[PDB]
Amino acid sequence: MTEYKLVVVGACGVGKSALTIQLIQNHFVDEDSYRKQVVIDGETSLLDILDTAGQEEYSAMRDQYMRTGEGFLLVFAINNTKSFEDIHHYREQIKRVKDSEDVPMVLVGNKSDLPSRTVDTKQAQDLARSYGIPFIETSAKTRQGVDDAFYTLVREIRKHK
Ligand SMILES: Nc1nc2c(ncn2[C@@H]2O[C@H](COP(=O)(O)OP(=O)(O)O)[C@@H](O)[C@H]2O)c(=O)[nH]1
Repeated sequence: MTEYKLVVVGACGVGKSALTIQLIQNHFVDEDSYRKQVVIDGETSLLDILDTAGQEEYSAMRDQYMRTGEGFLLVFAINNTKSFEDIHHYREQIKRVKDSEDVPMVLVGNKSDLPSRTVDTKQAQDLARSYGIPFIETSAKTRQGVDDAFYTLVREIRKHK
């Protein structure tokens, strides 16, 4: 059976855990590791997912997951300008550890249900275009875009392989 090791990166509080919980456990209420078998485009695969902001106690496990991670969600929140500004740092860190320029990634703008917005959709679209990766707007609360974000990433991993 095909396994995909996924890593969800981004600033603290952007909703990495919430997105992963919604995907895996199908709920939201207002664990950093998750493991579930799903079916994506008719292919069964086990998703092994780590949520990380880079500042956790288990750095050794982080570096491992970064090296073995096959695909990365780069998550910011639409109401957190700093988290959007942090994205370039995260992508640069991934490129460094993978020692590669072609790493599957998706840019995720979370908390799309909230009326406070400080990051324009255009800004995020423009950034994703520059990186050559998809941008997906999500809400862990409403489930908007959640499957699409993770499944698009899995599709990016297949394209890479
Ligand atoms: N309204 C709303 N709140 C969210 C969303 N995603 C996460 N949250 C809330 O944002 C806070 C931080 O989420 P969390 O998953 O712990 O962020 P993490 O540090 O990136 O893992 C929590 O209070 C969540 O309930 C979302 O899409 N919409």
